[PDB]
Amino acid sequence: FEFDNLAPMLATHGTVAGLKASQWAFEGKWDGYRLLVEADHGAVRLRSRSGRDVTAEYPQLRALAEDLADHHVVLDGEAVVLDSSGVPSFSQMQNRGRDTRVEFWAFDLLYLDGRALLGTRYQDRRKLLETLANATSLTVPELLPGDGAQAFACSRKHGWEGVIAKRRDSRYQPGRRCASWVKDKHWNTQEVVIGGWRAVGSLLMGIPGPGGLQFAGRVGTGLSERELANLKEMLAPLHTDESPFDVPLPARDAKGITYVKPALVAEVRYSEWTPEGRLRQSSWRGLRPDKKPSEVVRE
Ligand SMILES: [Cl-]
Ligand SMILES: [Cl-]
Ligand SMILES: [Mg+2]
Ligand SMILES: [Zn+2]
Ligand SMILES: [Zn+2]
Repeated sequence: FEFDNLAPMLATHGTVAGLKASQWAFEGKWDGYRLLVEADHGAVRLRSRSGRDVTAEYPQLRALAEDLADHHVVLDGEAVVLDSSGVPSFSQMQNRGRDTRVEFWAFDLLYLDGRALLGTRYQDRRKLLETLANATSLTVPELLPGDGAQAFACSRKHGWEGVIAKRRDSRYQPGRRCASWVKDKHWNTQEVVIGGWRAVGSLLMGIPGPGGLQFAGRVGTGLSERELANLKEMLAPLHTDESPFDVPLPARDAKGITYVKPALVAEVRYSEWTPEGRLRQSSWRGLRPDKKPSEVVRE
């Protein structure tokens, strides 16, 4: 066990709805600096996610190590600066001053009082982490209740960005992006090509593929009836005689359609993908004129 050999375990981008609590623990996903912390009987050493020794950058985490002075521990967690709603924030961290309060939100325990825990399964490491949290002033955010969807909704209600789901049977793999950690944000972003519009109520999105655009759904949230009229104006120069989609559109979506040349990229916000390659809960984030349809890719 060499603390200066350790690098953070990493999460796989994915979906948590459908995951079962009996197999997965659900943690809130926050923005901040990932930190490995050694608190050795009062002394503190800190490593950034890239392995730099950042001990001197956080003098205030000395108090943490003193509070944990009965123990020698290695902790994984997130250094965080909260906004006024109490939610960790990236720009608050970026704009940090000498006096701004930085909290350390712990979410793994890698070593405890002589015992190394990399080979120990999450369920068990987590139980020990809680014990520390209950006996000292270490901040250990709580797990989210329920199965995937419920946990996701809880996270949302906290104002949090998303969930990291971790397999209860899983070991800690330093430096590795692992399928046993899945990270999922409430809101995501995707570039799309506009293939048409529909009665104006909405726009038709697609992803370039073999034989044309793969249909991605429709978008007309994030905008009003005035803005819709504008898009109709802007897009007229681009009417076409070929459908840009690889395959006939579904009937609902085909009713009252005007195809345009697949020339324009938009950015859209959305929740998740559907099994048939559609984007749920789309909202408009604007055309992106300098972007190329040919480099639009499912991100
Ligand atoms: Cl990650
Ligand atoms: Cl942007
Ligand atoms: Mg060494
Ligand atoms: Zn984030
Ligand atoms: Zn963007």
